[PDB]
Amino acid sequence: VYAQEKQDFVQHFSQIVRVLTEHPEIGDAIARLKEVLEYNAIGGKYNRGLTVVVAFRELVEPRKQDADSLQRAWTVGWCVELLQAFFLVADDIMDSSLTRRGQICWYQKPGVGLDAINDANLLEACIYRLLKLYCREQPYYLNLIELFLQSSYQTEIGQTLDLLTAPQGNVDLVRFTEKRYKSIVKYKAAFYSFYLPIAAAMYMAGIDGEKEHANAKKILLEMGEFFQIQDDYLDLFGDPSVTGKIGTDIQDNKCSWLVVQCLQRATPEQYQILKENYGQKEAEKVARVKALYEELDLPAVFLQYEEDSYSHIMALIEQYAAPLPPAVFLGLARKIYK
Amino acid sequence: VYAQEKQDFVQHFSQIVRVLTEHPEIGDAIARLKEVLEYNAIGGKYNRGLTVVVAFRELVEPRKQDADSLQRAWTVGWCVELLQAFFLVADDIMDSSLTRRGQICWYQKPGVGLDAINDANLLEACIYRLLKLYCREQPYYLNLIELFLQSSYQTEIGQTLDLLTAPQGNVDLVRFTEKRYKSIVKYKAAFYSFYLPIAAAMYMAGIDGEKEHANAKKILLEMGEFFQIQDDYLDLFGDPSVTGKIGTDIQDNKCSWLVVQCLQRATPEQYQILKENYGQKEAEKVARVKALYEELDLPAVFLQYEEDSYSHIMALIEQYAAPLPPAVFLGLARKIYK
Ligand SMILES: O=P(O)(O)C(O)(Cn1ccnc1)P(=O)(O)O
Ligand SMILES: O=P(O)(O)C(O)(Cn1ccnc1)P(=O)(O)O
Ligand SMILES: [Mg+2]
Ligand SMILES: [Mg+2]
Ligand SMILES: [Mg+2]
Ligand SMILES: [Mg+2]
Ligand SMILES: [Mg+2]
Ligand SMILES: [Mg+2]
Repeated sequence: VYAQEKQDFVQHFSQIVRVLTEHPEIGDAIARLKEVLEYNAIGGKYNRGLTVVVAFRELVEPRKQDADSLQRAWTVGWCVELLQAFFLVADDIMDSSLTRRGQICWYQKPGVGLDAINDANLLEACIYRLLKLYCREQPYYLNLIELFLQSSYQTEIGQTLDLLTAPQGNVDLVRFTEKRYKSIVKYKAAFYSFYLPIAAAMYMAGIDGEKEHANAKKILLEMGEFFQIQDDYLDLFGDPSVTGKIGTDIQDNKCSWLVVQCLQRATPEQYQILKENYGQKEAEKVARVKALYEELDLPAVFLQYEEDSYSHIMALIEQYAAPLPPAVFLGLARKIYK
Repeated sequence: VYAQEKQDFVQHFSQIVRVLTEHPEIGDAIARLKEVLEYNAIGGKYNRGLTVVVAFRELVEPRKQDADSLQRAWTVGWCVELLQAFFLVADDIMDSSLTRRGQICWYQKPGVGLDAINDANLLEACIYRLLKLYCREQPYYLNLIELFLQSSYQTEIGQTLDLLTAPQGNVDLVRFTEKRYKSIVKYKAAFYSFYLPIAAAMYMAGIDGEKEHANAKKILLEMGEFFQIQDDYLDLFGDPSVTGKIGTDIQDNKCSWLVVQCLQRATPEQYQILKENYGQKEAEKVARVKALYEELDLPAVFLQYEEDSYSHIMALIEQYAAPLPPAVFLGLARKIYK
């Protein structure tokens, strides 16, 4: 029955596009912006954006949840979707990806190519444009600007670490450690994916306390780590008709949770098979790596990890949710661990 | 004797790098950030960054120009250099450029490639990192954040217009009009190049009035337009040992001031020579376009335009400089029209 809360959020995208596309000299650039927005911020699950709206309603007194306050909540929710769209458009280029959300990657579109770099930058610019148009006169205005900027910097540090640990055509198996893996996922996914939308609803509700944001981070950073580990598992073992994207981690020589777990269980012979076949474009070599992972029962190791993680996150909710409603984190835990 | 004001600004870059590179888990990403900063924000003329410092000293009472206020002025000056570095790293990729500031473009460096997209994003992130570390407790903090964000959005709209008017392998001569040209340069260069550093010094001096910023824009936007027209002229007729970069406008099918002026003077036969030779990679075809421009006396047309522009900008300074010191704009006019 949660498809209704989604439907309302999706319906507000038309308003977001209209407001951002409203100078006859910039008309052609405005039309390109509309195309970028429609192609990239639509076709997703909108869970990150929806988390702003859902948490806003659960943290703000209903008497203060007026039409304009709710409008501001939907807008900031769409700002989170725009931040994600900015990072994914650029990430698809850098990871040489083919598809995203059941369609070809925006940069792979004939006539787009590397112009997608500027398109990604425009998506980022739209966030601060919406924050100014809707939240400029709000006491949480600077809190939100700083939150989106800090989330961007943390994601970009994470992306730097992801790209450095994955050099094209260079055997970096020794660098694929558990400590290295935890550092990457913390920065590249955990902050913008779960802390950002909840923290935004918190600042909008007047919850600006350092300790409250610290406690919320304790739960959400661990949820973010799980989500990235699940993303790494699905890169190879997920159904592309469900994920909407084709995996590239093995070909891209990425420090995937799968390769880290492989190296913790591989014999010296299995290690050599991995060394000779990892980080290469040949379909035959990728297939050999997948066979190795299946031989080492990594899908069963992931299933066990998912159960241990769920139990750990629920224990963190019991420890750190107060004084916030547990439903804020429980709703998020249900969607991610389904 | 103005080389001394430059030397001091350059000496402060070591502090900027140290502060931005100071978590052992992010160590490798921090080392990559230092490399990106050193490669891209050094080797330039630093005129945009220096304009912050010079205008700060000319707008703030010397009694308020303490060591910490001056430190904040140098930092915001380096923030302007970082914004420019962010845009140029991404612009070199999208324009398929070879060199910048006498060295190969960062993305052309072996082992960098499209990872430069994230490097460019990190340079942008460093701006807001420095603004928070040095200007967070200042009354102009939000004014500066909004100024850098708005300057980014205007530049990105300009870049969109530049890339749309220049499609790869598509004859777009009819689109190369004077109105189209003025629209592109206004957004892609004029705002971040001259309005941004002066407006920053103004906000730092407590000059936040809408009319004062409007009047300053009247002069600086026209200075920005001239600088972009000069950039277009130098793309083909400039000495690469002086400019530090190799021209790509003809090959890239750009709506250059040169091609716009060509079309205003070309006969139907000269138009066909331009049509058959513009926007193509062949050295022979680029050479034919350059011969056409030289035949149509475009270098003499530019020299005349430079004189008319200088006189127009000085007339704008007389009309709109007050109540600011004219030296603020005169110093900038001397550096650009030299
Ligand atoms: O595996 P990635 O980290 O590249 C990914 O999760 C994207 N991403 C990029 C930064 N954080 C997440 P996706 O698999 O969607 O391509
Ligand atoms: O000619 P462009 O507009 O690409 C240039 O001026 C860069 N640029 C990009 C946006 N504004 C200016 P450069 O000749 O340095 O490559
Ligand atoms: Mg990816
Ligand atoms: Mg990636
Ligand atoms: Mg992935
Ligand atoms: Mg260029
Ligand atoms: Mg360009
Ligand atoms: Mg140029």
